[PDB]
Amino acid sequence: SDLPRHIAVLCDGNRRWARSAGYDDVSYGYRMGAAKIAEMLRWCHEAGIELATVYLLSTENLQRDPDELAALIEIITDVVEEICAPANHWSVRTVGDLGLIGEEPARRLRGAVESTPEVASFHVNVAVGYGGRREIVDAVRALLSKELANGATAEELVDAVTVEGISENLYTSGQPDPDLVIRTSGEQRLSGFLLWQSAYSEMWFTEAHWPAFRHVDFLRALRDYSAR
Amino acid sequence: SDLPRHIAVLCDGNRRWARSAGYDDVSYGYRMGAAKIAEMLRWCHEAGIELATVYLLSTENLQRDPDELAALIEIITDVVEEICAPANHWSVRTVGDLGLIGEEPARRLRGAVESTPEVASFHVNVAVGYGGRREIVDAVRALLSKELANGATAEELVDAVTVEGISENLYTSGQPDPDLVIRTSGEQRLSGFLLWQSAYSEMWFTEAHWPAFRHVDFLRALRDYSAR
Ligand SMILES: CC(C)=CCC/C(C)=C/CC/C(C)=C/COP(=O)(O)OP(=O)(O)O
Repeated sequence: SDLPRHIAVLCDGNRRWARSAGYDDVSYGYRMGAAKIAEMLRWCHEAGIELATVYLLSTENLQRDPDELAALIEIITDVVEEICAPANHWSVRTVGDLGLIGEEPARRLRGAVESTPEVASFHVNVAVGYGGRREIVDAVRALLSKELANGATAEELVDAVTVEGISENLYTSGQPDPDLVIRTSGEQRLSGFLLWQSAYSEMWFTEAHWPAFRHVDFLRALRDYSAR
Repeated sequence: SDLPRHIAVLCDGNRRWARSAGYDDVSYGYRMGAAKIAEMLRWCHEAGIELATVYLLSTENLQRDPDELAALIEIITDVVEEICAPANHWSVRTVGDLGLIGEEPARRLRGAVESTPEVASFHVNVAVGYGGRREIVDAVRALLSKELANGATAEELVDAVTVEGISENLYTSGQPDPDLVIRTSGEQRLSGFLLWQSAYSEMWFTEAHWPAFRHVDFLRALRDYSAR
């Protein structure tokens, strides 16, 4: 009630944090961000949040220097393997397109996520190779494919698309929409993250870069959410 | 001046403003809010903003009391008739479904908007009977119907949908996406307003209720945007 069912987190500021700290290698920032993802998910679970979505890799991110992108993707893969650790008993789902990150990372991520239970008290979505407008397009495509496979005419395809039909074909099919979306780094935008799903979400902003995010920042987010 | 090309405004807090100011009849908030809409649009025009979208009526707002809704719809009709006054020489477009507001108001709104020039220095979108997810669905339907008209087979329709195709079939077809979205009354959500189009918009919030929104606040918004 006063607590979000589903919290979504956009983890901005990793490179800026590394520069501010005087590191020449921005992977120091991503590594600390990775540590904070692990912490944040523990906080959500213990607070009684049912589902958390973390934005690990956007389609924008994939346009980066090959070598920096490679190291980032390795960090992300370690993050997901950590999220999927058996002792957590968290149910994990990928949100996005693993066809974009390389086959070795994709195999590692898929394997980790597939090892987690379907039914659990806490669920984690890891958004990797994700874009919100793209997700909608792919939802519509999936919807139309199913209708065609079940014998729809071209004319019937034209009318088959509905709000509920799109919702049911997103990556987040069958999950509650995010109640609270957290963005860091003073960035006051959505950047298409869970675009369809977050239409009615509460937004909460901090100036802190993601690697600098603290448990008390999480407490403030929940406090503010409850107050609203 | 780094001005937004397109500013979108969610005019929240009208009834809360009225109650706080000791008005027993909260419809009065809508009348003060209507006066402020005209003034905001003047400020936008004078500042050199090319396009402004104002949120006048959501599909959800139609769930209100008949007396309150009746007043609100008449007030909205007045607002639009003012926006469309020939002395303004503003180009106006309806964003939403006028079939949701009743035949007689719909007739008046359409007449007013149709009377405005296609070409002008300042453009205003009036969002009436609008929902963001519905807009996307209707854009996809429009897109598919056009492909079918051009002779596409059902097999071909399944893969006809693209990001660009959806954008070109929204109410805002041919317009730039919003650069800045303003919401009042301390409300930190988008409520599906220009859902697709505002994926990458800057969000700006004030605690001021809409009827209390002043030019100094507008300048703050532009200052904060320029500083993003
Ligand atoms: C003349 C004048 C001042 C007209 C404006 C009056 C009016 C109805 C403003 C509402 C704008 C708005 C923020 C809608 C979104 O609320 P929502 O109910 O659709 O969604 P929500 O529940 O998340 O807020």
